[PDB]
Amino acid sequence: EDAPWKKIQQNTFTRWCNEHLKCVSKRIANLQTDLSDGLRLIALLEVLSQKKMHRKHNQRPTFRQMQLENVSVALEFLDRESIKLVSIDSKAIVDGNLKLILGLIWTLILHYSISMPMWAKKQTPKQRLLGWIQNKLPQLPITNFSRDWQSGRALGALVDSCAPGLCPDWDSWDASKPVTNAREAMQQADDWLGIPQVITPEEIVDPNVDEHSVMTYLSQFPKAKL
Repeated sequence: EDAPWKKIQQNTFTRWCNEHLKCVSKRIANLQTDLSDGLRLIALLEVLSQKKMHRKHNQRPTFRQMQLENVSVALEFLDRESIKLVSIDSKAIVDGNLKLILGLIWTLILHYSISMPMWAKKQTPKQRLLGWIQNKLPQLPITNFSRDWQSGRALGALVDSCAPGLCPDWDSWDASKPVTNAREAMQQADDWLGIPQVITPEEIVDPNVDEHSVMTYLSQFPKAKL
């Protein structure tokens, strides 16, 4: 983690998180520290499930035993809801294990933002979303969530697919201007489709952008049932 690209998933997951907590008045500044007492994790779970937790929690969790109980309430909720998790336990969150915490948020995005608004038992959520984009853009070979998006042009194309007239000249856009294109597209999706910029233009056309960051951004397109 010298290289500035390794930070993209973290940036993007965190903006994803804030987007869902912005109306219950919380925000994360640092995912490694700001979920450790369990309170913001609970705020997030409640907004995404549109439910309330099954039992009470420690509203003022001054010491670690209380923070572990809080986190164990988020985690049981998730068992209760049938969201399987990747090697997650309470101490992982309270102790600030960043790789496990990034993985938890990904499990959430994958479930709430991709798997749940798409209804295909033998169809993976990566596959559902791939298929949704391919259906909006039948004239583009769309096979991945990285290199296909690097020029900015598939973005123009998807946004215009969704609201024709927003990026009508996408196919004449200069692929040597990947940031300019990305920004033009993603602003038009911001302004006219409601799609927030949880990944930045610079980040989305980065040579080493990870697919999970890009899926996070794109998954907002059909959860907004376009």
